[PDB]
Amino acid sequence: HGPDPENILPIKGNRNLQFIKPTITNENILVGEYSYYDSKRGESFEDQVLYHYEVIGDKLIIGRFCSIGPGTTFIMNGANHRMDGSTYPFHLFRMGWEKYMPSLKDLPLKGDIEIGNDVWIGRDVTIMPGVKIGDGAIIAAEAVVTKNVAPYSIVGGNPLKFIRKRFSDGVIEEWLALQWWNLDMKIINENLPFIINGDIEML
Amino acid sequence: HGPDPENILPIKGNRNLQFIKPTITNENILVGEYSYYDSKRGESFEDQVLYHYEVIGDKLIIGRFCSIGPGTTFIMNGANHRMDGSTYPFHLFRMGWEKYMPSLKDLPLKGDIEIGNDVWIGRDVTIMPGVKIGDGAIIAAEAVVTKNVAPYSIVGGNPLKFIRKRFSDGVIEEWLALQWWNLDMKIINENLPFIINGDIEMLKRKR
Amino acid sequence: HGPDPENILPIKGNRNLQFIKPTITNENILVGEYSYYDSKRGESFEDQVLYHYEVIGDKLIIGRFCSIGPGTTFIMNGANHRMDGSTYPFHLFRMGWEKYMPSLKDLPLKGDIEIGNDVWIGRDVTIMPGVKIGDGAIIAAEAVVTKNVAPYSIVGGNPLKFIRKRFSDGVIEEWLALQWWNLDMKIINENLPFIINGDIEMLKRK
Ligand SMILES: C=CC[C@@H]1/C=C/C(=O)NC/C=C/C(C)=C/[C@@H](O)C[C@@H](F)Cc2nc(co2)C(=O)N2CCC[C@@H]2C(=O)O[C@@H]1C(C)C
Ligand SMILES: C=CC[C@@H]1/C=C/C(=O)NC/C=C/C(C)=C/[C@@H](O)C[C@@H](F)Cc2nc(co2)C(=O)N2CCC[C@@H]2C(=O)O[C@@H]1C(C)C
Ligand SMILES: C=CC[C@@H]1/C=C/C(=O)NC/C=C/C(C)=C/[C@@H](O)C[C@@H](F)Cc2nc(co2)C(=O)N2CCC[C@@H]2C(=O)O[C@@H]1C(C)C
Ligand SMILES: [Cl-]
Ligand SMILES: [Cl-]
Ligand SMILES: [Cl-]
Ligand SMILES: [Cl-]
Ligand SMILES: [Mg+2]
Repeated sequence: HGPDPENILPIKGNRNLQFIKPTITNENILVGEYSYYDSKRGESFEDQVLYHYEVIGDKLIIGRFCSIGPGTTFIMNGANHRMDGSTYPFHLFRMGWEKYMPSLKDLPLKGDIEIGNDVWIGRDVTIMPGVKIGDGAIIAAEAVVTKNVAPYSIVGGNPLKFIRKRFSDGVIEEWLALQWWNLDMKIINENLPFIINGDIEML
Repeated sequence: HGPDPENILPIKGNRNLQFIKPTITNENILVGEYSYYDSKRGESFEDQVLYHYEVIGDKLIIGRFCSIGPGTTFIMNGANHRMDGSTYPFHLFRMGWEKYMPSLKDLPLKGDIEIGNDVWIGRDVTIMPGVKIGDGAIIAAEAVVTKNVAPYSIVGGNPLKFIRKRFSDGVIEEWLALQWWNLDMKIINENLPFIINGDIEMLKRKR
Repeated sequence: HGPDPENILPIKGNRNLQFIKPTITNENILVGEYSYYDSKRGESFEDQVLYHYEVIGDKLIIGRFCSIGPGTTFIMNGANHRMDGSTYPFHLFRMGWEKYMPSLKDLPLKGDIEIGNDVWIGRDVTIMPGVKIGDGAIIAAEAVVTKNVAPYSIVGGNPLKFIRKRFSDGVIEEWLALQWWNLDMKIINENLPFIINGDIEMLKRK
């Protein structure tokens, strides 16, 4: 009962909104069930993952029941130039320069992009490398995620600046202990009214 | 005398700059005459009004003699998820979930977008829901209008941050008292030199 | 030895990255050699220079060995309305309104855009009119360059906000004194290892 997490186009007539997990073809992208991307021009979610080279080996991770707004892009670590001296990538143009190859140790690598569950990412959000976003958080439109985002907090702007927390410090502990996105689907369905309207305490 | 406010493409040869009023087909959009949109790629002004659902009933109201720059978008209220608990729009995917439908009282609805007259909205500006922007203001390119914008003030950034007021308080009080955009068109042409070169005192003398 | 600065597509198979200098067909668009533009869908670098009217005469000047990222745009001075009174460009619509034409002394003109050498401009950067950006600087992706950028400083945001200086003051003084981008090309290849890894003690020595 509920849509098929493995069905790419779960909304009839709607060719723009896609469940991400079934469309992932490149490795190192790990997107949980039911998370979706609402595309501007109907293009694939993978087209929004930028500068993702297999040699650098970083991953992009997203949990379940995330909504990702149209135009959101993910700047993977391969985008960063070397910074010890000249940023110019001489080795790319070869003809004698190909022998000046940086290695992983020579680059400002920053780790994985880790986004939790039930995250609402707005429209045209740009996500910088190595960033961690917590569960239940809300990124505003046009945001540029430049620091980590705490669970169940609202953020937005460029550079990212904190706005507020969604619930009292105690109530957030409740959602994080609940972890409904992991509960058995037969159980999630029995409780969706409360997951949706926020009355968590009824469980 | 002057161009036709009702002519979609008022510049010869130009196919991107459009007078908005005559193009409006969909409801809950009220743009005043002579306001125009400079398109990036020929896209219509309405193409730039996003998440506008007739079921939510919010409106986009723009005044007269406004210049809305290429790529500007208007995030209407339908864009906001419910925020009591999970922000995930379960009901959209149906298959039993379609009964978990929110009501208007359940959503974070913030009211209309109200834009004044003689407003210069820059290129690639995102306007958030429920925002008011006063007469004669100037929105910098690439801005994200997140709070109200006072009349005859320059603003820009993401989030929106205040830069400066265009004229002194006493001078802004006069332009708003004047309201040159509402005068009969026979009178706007008679004073167009002074409307253009900022001479509120000369207009005062002729009023 | 090294690629041809005059070859439009210097990377085999790649059809998006282009050396800018050989792809300029208009005057007052001075980009130094080896500077390149990595395009989103194959658009040219000039396509990204907006509101550039020859009647206004401002120029866009970019140095050498610069990396201008996909989607960057350069707002030239023609973009600014007149701000004495109504910002509405009546004259454009003609039919009696063309007689109300502004002059150059009537517009908020701010001068050329001057970008230095070895500058890393990130992806989707907007550059406002009249701005200067110093040598070796790094502009973060999605930035809106609204004020000048000092040499060898990292900046980003909207509006632009200062992050940090790449090296100590004494070290930046040296790179600017050095000016490795202006040296003869026979010498740049001889020191490329140290230009790349910033062995300034070795560079001064040589
Ligand atoms: C272990 C370190 C990987 C190492 C290169 C590192 C390096 O120089 N990284 C700095 C990044 C520079 C960027 C993103 C520059 C943009 O301004 C233009 C490019 F986007 C154009 C373009 N990139 C590619 C092809 O075309 C391209 O293939 N790459 C870009 C970085 C990763 C990859 C590459 O050359 O990896 C090498 C592999 C093969 C040993
Ligand atoms: C009285 C409240 C109206 C109520 C539901 C409102 C509601 O759930 N609003 C939250 C907004 C969610 C958004 C913007 C989610 C994006 O991540 C993806 C969507 F954009 C994709 C998409 N939207 C639609 C079709 O496809 C779509 O039809 N709608 C989106 C909001 C309005 C409308 C809708 O479901 O209205 C209902 C009517 C019909 C009973
Ligand atoms: C010595 C001063 C030059 C003078 C007028 C300058 C002037 O009024 N500048 C203010 C800028 C207004 C802008 C950028 C308005 C946007 O909202 C829509 C336009 F982009 C649409 C559009 N522009 C054009 C054609 O279509 C267009 O031809 N121009 C725009 C500014 C330069 C140029 C122009 O009118 O130059 C005149 C010459 C020819 C006598
Ligand atoms: Cl790329
Ligand atoms: Cl993009
Ligand atoms: Cl939409
Ligand atoms: Cl233009
Ligand atoms: Mg900011």
